[PDB]
Amino acid sequence: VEVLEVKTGVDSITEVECFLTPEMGDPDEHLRGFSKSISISDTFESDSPNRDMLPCYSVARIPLPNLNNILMWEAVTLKTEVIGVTSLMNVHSNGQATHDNGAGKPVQGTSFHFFSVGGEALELQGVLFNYRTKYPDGTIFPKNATVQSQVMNTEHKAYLDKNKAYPVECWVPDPTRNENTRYFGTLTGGENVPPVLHITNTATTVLLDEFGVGPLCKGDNLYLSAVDVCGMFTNRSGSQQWRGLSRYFKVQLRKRRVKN
Amino acid sequence: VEVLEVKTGDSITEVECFLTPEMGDPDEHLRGFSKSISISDTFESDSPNRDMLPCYSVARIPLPNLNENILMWEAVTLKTEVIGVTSLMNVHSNGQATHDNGAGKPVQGTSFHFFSVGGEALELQGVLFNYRTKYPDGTIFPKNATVQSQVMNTEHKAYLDKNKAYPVECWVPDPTRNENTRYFGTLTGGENVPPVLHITNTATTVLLDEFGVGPLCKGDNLYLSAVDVCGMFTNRSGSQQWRGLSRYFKVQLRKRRVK
Amino acid sequence: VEVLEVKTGDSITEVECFLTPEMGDPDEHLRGFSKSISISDTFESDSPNRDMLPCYSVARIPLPNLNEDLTCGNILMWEAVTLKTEVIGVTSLMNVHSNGQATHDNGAGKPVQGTSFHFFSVGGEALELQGVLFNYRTKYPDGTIFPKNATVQSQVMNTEHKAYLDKNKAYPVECWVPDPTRNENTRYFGTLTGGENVPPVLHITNTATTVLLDEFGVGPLCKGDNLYLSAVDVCGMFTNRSGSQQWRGLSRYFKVQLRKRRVK
Amino acid sequence: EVLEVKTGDSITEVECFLTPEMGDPDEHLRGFSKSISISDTFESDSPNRDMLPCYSVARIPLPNLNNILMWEAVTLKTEVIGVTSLMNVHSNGQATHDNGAGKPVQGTSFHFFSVGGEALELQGVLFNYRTKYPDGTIFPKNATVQSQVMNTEHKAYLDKNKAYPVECWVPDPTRNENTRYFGTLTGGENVPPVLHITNTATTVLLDEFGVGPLCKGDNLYLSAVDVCGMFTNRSGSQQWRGLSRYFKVQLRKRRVK
Amino acid sequence: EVLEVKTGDSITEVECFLTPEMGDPDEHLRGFSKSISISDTFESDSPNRDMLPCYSVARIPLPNLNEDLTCGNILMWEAVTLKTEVIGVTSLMNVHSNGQATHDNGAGKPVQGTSFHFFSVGGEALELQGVLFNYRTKYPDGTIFPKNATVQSQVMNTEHKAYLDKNKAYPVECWVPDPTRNENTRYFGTLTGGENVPPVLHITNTATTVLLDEFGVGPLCKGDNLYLSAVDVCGMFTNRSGSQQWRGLSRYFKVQLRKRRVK
Ligand SMILES: CC(=O)N[C@H]1[C@H]([C@H](O)[C@H](O)CO)O[C@@](O[C@H]2[C@@H](O)[C@@H](CO)O[C@@H](O[C@H]3[C@H](O)[C@@H](O)[C@H](O)O[C@@H]3CO)[C@@H]2O)(C(=O)O)C[C@@H]1O
Ligand SMILES: [Cl-]
Ligand SMILES: [Cl-]
Ligand SMILES: [Cl-]
Ligand code: NA
Ligand code: NA
Ligand code: NA
Ligand code: NA
Ligand code: NA
Ligand code: NA
Ligand code: NA
Ligand code: NA
Ligand code: NA
Ligand code: NA
Repeated sequence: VEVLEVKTGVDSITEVECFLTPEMGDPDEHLRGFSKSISISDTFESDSPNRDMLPCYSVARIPLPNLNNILMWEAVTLKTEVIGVTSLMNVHSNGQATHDNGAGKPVQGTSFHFFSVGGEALELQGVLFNYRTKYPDGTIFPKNATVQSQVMNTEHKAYLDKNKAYPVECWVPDPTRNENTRYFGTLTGGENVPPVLHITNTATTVLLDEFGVGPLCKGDNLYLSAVDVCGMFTNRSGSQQWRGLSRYFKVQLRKRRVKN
Repeated sequence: VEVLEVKTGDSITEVECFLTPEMGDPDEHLRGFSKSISISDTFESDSPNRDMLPCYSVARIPLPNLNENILMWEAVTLKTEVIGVTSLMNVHSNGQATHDNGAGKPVQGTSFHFFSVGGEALELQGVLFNYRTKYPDGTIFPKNATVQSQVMNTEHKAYLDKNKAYPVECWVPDPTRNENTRYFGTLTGGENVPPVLHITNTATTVLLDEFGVGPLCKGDNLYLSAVDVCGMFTNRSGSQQWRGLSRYFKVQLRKRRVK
Repeated sequence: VEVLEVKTGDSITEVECFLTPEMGDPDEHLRGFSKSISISDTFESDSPNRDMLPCYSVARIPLPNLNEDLTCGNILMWEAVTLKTEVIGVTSLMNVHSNGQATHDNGAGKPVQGTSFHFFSVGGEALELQGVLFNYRTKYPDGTIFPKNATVQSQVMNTEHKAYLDKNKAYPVECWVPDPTRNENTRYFGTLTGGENVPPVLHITNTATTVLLDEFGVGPLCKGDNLYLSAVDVCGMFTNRSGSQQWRGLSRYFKVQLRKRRVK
Repeated sequence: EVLEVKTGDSITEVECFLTPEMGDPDEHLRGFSKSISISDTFESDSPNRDMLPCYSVARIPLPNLNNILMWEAVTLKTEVIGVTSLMNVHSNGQATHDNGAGKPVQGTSFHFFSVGGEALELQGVLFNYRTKYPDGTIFPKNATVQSQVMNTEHKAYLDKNKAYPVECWVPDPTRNENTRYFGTLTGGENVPPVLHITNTATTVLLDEFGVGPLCKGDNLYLSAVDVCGMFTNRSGSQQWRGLSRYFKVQLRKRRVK
Repeated sequence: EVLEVKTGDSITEVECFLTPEMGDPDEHLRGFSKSISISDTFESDSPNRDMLPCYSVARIPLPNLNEDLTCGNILMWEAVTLKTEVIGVTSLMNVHSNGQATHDNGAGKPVQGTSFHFFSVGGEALELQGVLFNYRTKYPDGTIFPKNATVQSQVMNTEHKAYLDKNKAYPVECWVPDPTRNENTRYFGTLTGGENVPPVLHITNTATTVLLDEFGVGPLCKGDNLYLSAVDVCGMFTNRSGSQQWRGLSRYFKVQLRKRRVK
């Protein structure tokens, strides 16, 4: 692709605004946004997580206005934030008291907050904590796993092309690809780490690369991806479940002429 | 709305006030505190009492009347901080000794520090931890909740239009709206989180957007909103109460011509 | 007053001061410490002893005398432009051998830790205070200056509680904060870090300067050729072998550069 | 003498990944060390080879160039590959409390990377100068008690994989003129990993004179350590866990004399 | 009065390391203190010398200036930049010897707890002010400590002025840089308190600190001597018994200097 001029004038810009719901496992009709309680295998050989115990990547493919030496929509800016951060102040709903007569233990512990904006599906590389883990039917996971899959097995390449299917723990953005995506993520690990969730409508991320070029939307499609595992909820029994929240996206795009 | 020139010269005004916290105020001695926390045994039986629920604070401030092609007040800058941070050093008032012969456990745990400045009420989106929570009479809460309310139900839209009414835990700023408000908040979660509270009279936040335009005050009203849940106080017994503090606002406004 | 030009040439001066902490000093051996903390039996009966309450520190520093001759429509005032500051004696908190509480069997003593308040201000007049009470039913002791006529509203904001930091070892830290509605002629800075296990994090350097000018380029203007310096440096608590806990404070160094400013 | 940058055929890119070398104690445990044991005394400290993480290195031949031209490394993009794998708290872990999830990877971490025009230069520093390092490792020789603080005899090059233990070597700050290195040790028994990923961050490798590493013999050297913390199994036993590191380096031709 | 920089042997570099001085309680324990004992009463605090970490200092001779008689002006070496880091950070990964398990079957507790990381570069000795945790502490023979201590020594006794002019002598816990002096030194330090604080140690050869003041002048080396000072108490090592020893690491310094004419 030779990238040529940006179009200007009123008709040259469009906006996408939406939210992506979290896909934490949803183990019953009352527990949207939560995983199944987390149960521990007695060996690496016997690790066999149920589908409703595994958070997955969220993805949306957003059609843009049809454009067609062609024009492509170029993603320029992102505003994003996590929706519902104050819901984590519910310390009165079958939580585990943190001491005798105390309030319930807030959601805390391992978190993964991730978002991406691209002109095509996010490209994934598989990495397994334990290559002998048996992933469940209904999920898309690294196949033909070997012990090398615990560090780097280049066979595990996939596209984030289905919602509620790609387990978070199996897949990361492939840093060897993703030229046409901008991605951002943070894993904070530990059973007691505190969520720190900032909200504001005053913050913008610029999506242009060092050449001044943003993601270019192939086929006039914008891909948005997210994970917002906020931590674990500990109930009165001591059982723990992942808890996720939705993510808001607002993306500004402009028409860009290319030669491909 | 077409935004035209800033007036110069009579063209400026300042709003200064404090917003008191609304933590629940369970009796005549406990302004700034909630009721002590109790925990349901199931999600279906979660039924928090009104005095156990911190709520958003709001003040709707009349500005000097304009226009008897009009002028509007434009909010340009904010100074803000939390008032009374040192009160949290009281570790001697019938708290829970941290060990034998020790001082009382200080206020700590989950905090939410939030403020907004707008030219109209803050727009809210409801999100529920547990959609089966029964919110109490005298609060304004997400109605017709479903399990999807635990992640995003677009029916739950409201305005922060009443003080001591909108519980913190079931509402956030709506990021799909609020074009005419600037909002900022941080939730820090965990029972052992230490309050970290900074004070200074030297820090200013600019409220202009990327086009150089601040909130424009509809009807010559400025809306200030806040939450400052600092953490929980632990009583000798182990029972825990939310503790909040007031927030200072100083807003500088200027007259802007609009069509 | 209208602020006019800065004088150049005899036109600058420097104040260098240390302010000692006022933690309560319960006996002739315990400068820098409070009395050990005692907890009231009921919330209503909170009644801290004076020597248990850290107080704000203040010094008023006389500057070189200005306006010795009759002047017409204008005077000079010293304008505070820059500050260097840090906490003096941070390494003393490495004494983990002086009859503290072992962290575990055979271990070293638990270091000073827990709730801290580090605060400083520079002004051309006393720091203006607003009272806020944790518990409006607390009985504050003789020898302290505390919010009077307390009501339940005092727990969040009672505008009756206005004071000046105009006496050392008198205004309890827990009762008073800088009044954000006043202090036009002071620059203040503070951080409360709350929690019994909070670690002190104390930085020292002679390479860091804070500029005291406001957005109009004007620093504090020293009324009567006096500079007001205020501080609190509650570093945390020391835990004795018995488990009893005392606040521990440290001194604060101040270096302020001032220039002569003409005012109308 | 460093002269002008060539412009125009003047650039090349290296992209690769370095796998971690944590000890690999059996055919199922690539990326992990042996379980960590505690010798009774410094005198008895004799760590098993499989318990010792090592530095990773790759030597990458570049396009042949030859007053000569050298490849100059200008920019780096890097990140840790597989950070989400640490979400597996359901595999032979130790419950944090009754009915809880497994304790996640936590505790001491070392995240380190370097880009140079020659092998990374190492200085040995020993926690305990009496440690017996095992056959198959390359370690500080003729150790003395001064090796616990600084013994200038302990100089080496990071010139072999599965060989140089992390705990006894650091980048030599007295050398490495032709390398850029970056590392963070985060200690503590319970510290939580904090791992950021993004394809939007670039590190510039030029020094204060505008000169990057110059690749001797048209070879680029990449080195890494990514000990993420320890995995606690159901018994309470702990193993180091490491992850691979991605590198993308942009290079340009530079004339030198 | 500082005049122009001389250009053209107008620059020199100092590169060295300073070893830590933690107490070295026996022939095997260089870099460690004696294990910490606690006094039976506050008044009876009496630390042994080998329990007390001390400040490190080196005085480095520079190329001799002013060999010929000069009239009203001399040259001085001016320190302009510093590169520094802690040497041996990975040694703290030895959790496999002589330690106390973190939990049943776990690895040894790592070095953690109170740290002090400090460095200075000056054209003369670092100037110190004494502050005592406890004025009734008996400091041991072989150390240089605040003398004629009074209760005011617990907060600020201006008697307690010293120069960091001897290695293995000035206890860390007794002394800090004197902010009322040190015009001709640049100093930097951080105390991180608490028994469980985790070390966070960064290394890189890409970071430079500029030593120039707000007038563009660095430390000026009196008598062509450069003073480097350091403390790097990284935390405490815990033995199986529970006893705890301070552990320190060496510090690397690289300083660039230029010749500056002065009146
Ligand atoms: C900050 C504060 O007020 N702490 C109190 C709390 C709170 O007021 C309460 O948790 C807020 O919801 O209450 C503590 O318990 C007292 C509370 O239960 C009251 C209610 O009337 O009763 C007190 O005990 C009475 C007892 O009920 C009588 O039978 C007896 O004659 O007198 C007792 C003493 O008045 C409880 O102490 C609490 O720990 O939650 C006390 C805190 O200090
Ligand atoms: Cl479940
Ligand atoms: Cl009780
Ligand atoms: Cl093993
Ligand atoms: Na709540
Ligand atoms: Na695959
Ligand atoms: Na107090
Ligand atoms: Na609703
Ligand atoms: Na000491
Ligand atoms: Na009063
Ligand atoms: Na998982
Ligand atoms: Na050697
Ligand atoms: Na090791
Ligand atoms: Na002395």
